[PDB]
Amino acid sequence: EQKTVVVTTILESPYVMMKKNHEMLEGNERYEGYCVDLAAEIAKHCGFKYKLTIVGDGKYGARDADTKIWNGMVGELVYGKADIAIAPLTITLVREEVIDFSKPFMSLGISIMIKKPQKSKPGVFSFLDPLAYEIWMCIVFAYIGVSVVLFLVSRFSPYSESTNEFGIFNSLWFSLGAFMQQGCDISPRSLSGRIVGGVWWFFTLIIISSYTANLAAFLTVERMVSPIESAEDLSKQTEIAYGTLDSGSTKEFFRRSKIAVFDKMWTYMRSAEPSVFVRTTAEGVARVRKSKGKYAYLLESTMNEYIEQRKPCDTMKVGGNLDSKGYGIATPKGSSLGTPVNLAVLKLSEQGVLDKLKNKWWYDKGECGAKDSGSKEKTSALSLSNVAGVFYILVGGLGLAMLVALIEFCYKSRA
Amino acid sequence: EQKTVVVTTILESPYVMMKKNHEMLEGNERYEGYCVDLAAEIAKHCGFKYKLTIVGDGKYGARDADTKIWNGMVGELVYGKADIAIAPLTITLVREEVIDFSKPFMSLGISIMIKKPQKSKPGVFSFLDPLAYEIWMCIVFAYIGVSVVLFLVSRFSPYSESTNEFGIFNSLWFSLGAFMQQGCDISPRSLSGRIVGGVWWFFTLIIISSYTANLAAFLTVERMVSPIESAEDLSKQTEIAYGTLDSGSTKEFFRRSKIAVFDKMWTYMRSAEPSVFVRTTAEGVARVRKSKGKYAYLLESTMNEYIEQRKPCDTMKVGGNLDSKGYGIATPKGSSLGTPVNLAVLKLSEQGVLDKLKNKWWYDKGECGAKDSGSKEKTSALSLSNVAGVFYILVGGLGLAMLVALIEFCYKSR
Amino acid sequence: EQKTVVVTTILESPYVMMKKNHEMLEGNERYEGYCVDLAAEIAKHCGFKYKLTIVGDGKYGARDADTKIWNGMVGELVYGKADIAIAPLTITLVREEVIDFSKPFMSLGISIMIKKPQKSKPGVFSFLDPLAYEIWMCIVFAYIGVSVVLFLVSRFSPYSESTNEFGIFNSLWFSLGAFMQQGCDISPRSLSGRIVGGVWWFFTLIIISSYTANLAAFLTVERMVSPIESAEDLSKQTEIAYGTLDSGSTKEFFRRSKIAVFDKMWTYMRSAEPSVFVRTTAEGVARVRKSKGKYAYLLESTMNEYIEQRKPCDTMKVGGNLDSKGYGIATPKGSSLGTPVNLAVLKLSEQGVLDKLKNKWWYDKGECGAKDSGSKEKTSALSLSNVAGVFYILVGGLGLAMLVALIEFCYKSRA
Ligand SMILES: N[C@@H](CCC(=O)O)C(=O)O
Ligand SMILES: N[C@@H](CCC(=O)O)C(=O)O
Ligand SMILES: N[C@@H](CCC(=O)O)C(=O)O
Repeated sequence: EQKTVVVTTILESPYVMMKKNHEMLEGNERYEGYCVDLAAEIAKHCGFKYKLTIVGDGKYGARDADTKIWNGMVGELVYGKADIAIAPLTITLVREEVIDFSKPFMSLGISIMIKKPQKSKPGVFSFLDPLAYEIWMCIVFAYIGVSVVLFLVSRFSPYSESTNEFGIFNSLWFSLGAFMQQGCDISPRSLSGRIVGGVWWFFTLIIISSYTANLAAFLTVERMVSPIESAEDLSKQTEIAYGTLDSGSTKEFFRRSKIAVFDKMWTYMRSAEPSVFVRTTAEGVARVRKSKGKYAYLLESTMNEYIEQRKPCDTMKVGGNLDSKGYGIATPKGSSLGTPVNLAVLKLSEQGVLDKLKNKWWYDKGECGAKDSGSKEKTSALSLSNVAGVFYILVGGLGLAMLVALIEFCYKSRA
Repeated sequence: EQKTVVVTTILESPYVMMKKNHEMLEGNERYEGYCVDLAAEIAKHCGFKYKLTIVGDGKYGARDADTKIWNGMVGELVYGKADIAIAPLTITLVREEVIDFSKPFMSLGISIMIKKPQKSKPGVFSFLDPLAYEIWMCIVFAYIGVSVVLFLVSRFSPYSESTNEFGIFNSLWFSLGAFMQQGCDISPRSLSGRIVGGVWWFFTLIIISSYTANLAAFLTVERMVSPIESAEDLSKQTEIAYGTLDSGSTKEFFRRSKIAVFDKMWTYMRSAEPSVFVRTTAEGVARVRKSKGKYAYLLESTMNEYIEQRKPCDTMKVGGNLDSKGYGIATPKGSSLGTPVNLAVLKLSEQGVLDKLKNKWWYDKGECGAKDSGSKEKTSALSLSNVAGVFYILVGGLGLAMLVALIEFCYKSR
Repeated sequence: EQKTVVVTTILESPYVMMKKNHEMLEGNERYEGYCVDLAAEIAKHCGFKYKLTIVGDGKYGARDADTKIWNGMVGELVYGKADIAIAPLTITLVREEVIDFSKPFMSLGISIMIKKPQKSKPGVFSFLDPLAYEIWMCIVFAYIGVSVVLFLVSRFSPYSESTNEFGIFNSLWFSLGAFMQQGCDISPRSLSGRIVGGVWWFFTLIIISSYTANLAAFLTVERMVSPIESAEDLSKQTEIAYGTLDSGSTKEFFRRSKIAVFDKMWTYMRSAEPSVFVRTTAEGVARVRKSKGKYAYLLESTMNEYIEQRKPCDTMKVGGNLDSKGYGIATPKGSSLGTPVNLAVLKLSEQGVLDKLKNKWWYDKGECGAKDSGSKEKTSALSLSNVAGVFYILVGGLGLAMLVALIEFCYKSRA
């Protein structure tokens, strides 16, 4: 009988996660996730029994401080503690020097995580907005003042009281009709009444003109620039602190890179204090979430798009990928598995099972994915939900007017 | 033997700034800055080891009158206490007489620093602003012309007619109602009157449609005014005092100058009290901040533009450069360093390292809103302070209407 | 006795130019310009007598093509043909290695020349512009059609002709008052007259609104972008061909430079065909001017800003300076003249005479003082020259109305 394969892996969602009944299930059954499905498929094609394990120290693998010793997941392969690795492990030159990688099974880049700056919800009565509350209150007091002054001037000695129609109720209707610019049925024929009319016409002209001009702005623009994605412009500021994972390939990439913007970013990240780095990706996400949008974490696009699709969905991804990298299955130098694993990965990609495994785990759970991306269009029509408050005011006014008419009729009959 | 060289240099930002480690570390770690980088680049081209030392008295200096003794920075070179000087130090003829300068590495002029006024609120009568004054005159004259012509055309005594109700006062009211885009109770009802009406309606159509285009942006202009710009007005007044660094090249420039405006400014500086000079630049900048805008300081554009980047950014540059001068490395007469240092300066300027260090020290470290404030998203609502001017003329008109009514009544009653 | 100094120079405006009477004057008097003044000042300080000459082959000069020989200005200094050079000779490392340069007397950078895309003058009747010629004519025919249809319907059997006031002249006034949205005496009281009225009201609502909306666009922002500065277009497209002077420091700078965009520009300029280079600056300027704005020339700011003053003032400078360089007086290695000449240049700069020379030559003869750069503030008020056409139409209409009234009165009297 052949020896069982000692597979080794790392806990990371959705690649590997705990089963609900891990307290009672068998050691293999405790694990479920994307990598467990892939491992079963590869084993079924190659034909070996296998036993799962979790890496003893939870680090993806990096090179120690010139001691030439390797951290946990690469070390477990190199020092012969494990026989194969199946995990989200990136293909890099320094790893290729010591361990043999298959062809990639997924393609990915580097991406920024940020906390979303809320969403504005206009009220029912939004049309009131382009003028402040104090303006509406002062317009009401001005209307009452003009109405009573015009009555005092008109129904006061022409000597002859008949001459002027402007009782109170008519002066109040005249000034209301004047403010709406909806035309008139009488006009004053006296010097003092004409000066009060002409001043009210000027006030109306300026107030209505400025109201309709501002409306345009409020209804022709509604967007916010947000923190710029361009990493050079991110480097140009210190209000936000950004950091990578500890012992991850992203950190080695920033260390090794000599591109001027990336060298500047590494120079900041090496010299900045306190420690911006974290031990786990979930700790990085939580530290962004708690830090009131003041801190950022650097993480790779396949994990980013998973987190973006999970509640509470308060995160945003900005900008494109900075690079392009593959994940591949790794096996220890000079080992028989390397060729059949290569043919298995090719065959699975050629049938298309790998898309089925991604769909099953990433997007099937994408609860917030309903049309959240929106559009950048600038000529959208208005929609009835924006207007309804005016319809509610109109129908309430028709109800009130009909009630007043009925009580006036009943009183006039009884009186 | 490759002995270490001694550099003499002065603390000034961002040329030479104390690093926080300096309590813990040796002097070459203690300091960082643009001059430290440049000194490293020059040493790496020339190939020698170097030690950085601070000039004892902290003065660039000039030869004292009637004693003819040079003070600190020039003295260190002339008296052989240092091998080279690398600091912001200006090329001048009096120094060229005794020490050898490389080709200049940066160019600078003399500039005025002032404490900026806060942006002013727009005026009370802002609503009239979108149209020029000549338009409002021509509008008034057109209104008078139309009103009198429309009176003259009616009431023409045909071969008795009284149907044309357009007396002068009613014609003047009809024209006013037509311009405000308000309805009126009478209309011309004769051919010539209908021509005059139609033409006034077309004129009105254009005027309004070109004043209501942008009325809210003019209510929210947000900024205006500056106290001085000419860089000459300081010569004409004594209300604001202005002062230069002590012992600096700027002071010698003003002393030597025979330009009339500069000679007048020196004569003021030679006689005004209490002393306008300061012992360091930082003392001058602080004095400008404290003096509530009553005092200005004269300093060279690299300082002005650096200080403008740095918080709190309450200080600002106005006007152009008064003259053009270069900074250059200084070396002691007949020393062998002169030619390899000079060729190193040329090579570094041709490669462009000096531009990279300029951007890195001056401009990357900016923090105030001058770095970017151009988004100008839509101004929310429209507060009462912007509109209050229209309420005052309304209530004045109501008060006048009551006064006119009361005089009319009391006259009619007796 | 003294030995006359052989000064050598190059013809280039405004540094050196031909005197009007060069056919009759002495060989020294034939020349006048900024450098002749400077040369007289330096000679008056140093005290040597001098004789002017013009460099034979007329090139500033650069290291020859692997013959290791030097061309005209540097060669005439090195090989002992001349004793001093006074010209806009740029300080550069390769020249400093063989000849000695004084401190710089003027500062310059590299700048781009482009042909200005003309200007548009608004007409007297600009307010007509937000619509098209064909729309105004069709609005006139629609007004006539509605007027006559409304008459045909109203003054046609109510059975009673008195019932309708809408004779032709009243229908024509009613429809005019309707189109201005200015209100009117009377309204039709019949079904057919009300349908024709309501359709004319709808047409008026849509047409007027559009005009006032588009007026805003045509009344708000008017500007032109021009080709992008800083060689962005020149690096990113081949549509514009850009040349530099031959045997000039600019060409050596582009050859030597290793900055990525500058290296790309040199790679284009070396490989591009036909030859973009020129022998003289005036030829480069002329080649830009004739080439309908399709060709560009690279030249340093003192020339660019001088040429902007010159007629026909159709050139524009775009972008900032690319670098920083000085001109210095040059003297041949070990020559005694270098020590006093350097102090003379310092003294002249320290008194400020060089500013006076620049002001006199560039600015005081800069009589193209139109200074069309203007201002960029968007909140600019309207000006009477924009409006006057409406005032001319108003006053002509008042004159016509008053004449028609006089002829109607005279006919009424004679009839
Ligand atoms: N896939 C990454 C995980 C760590 C990171 O995102 O930097 C790796 O192999 O190192
Ligand atoms: N660079 C100047 C500093 C003092 C000043 O700005 O006047 C000098 O050499 O003295
Ligand atoms: N000032 C330039 C002239 C030639 C050019 O503009 O390229 C030089 O000294 O070479």
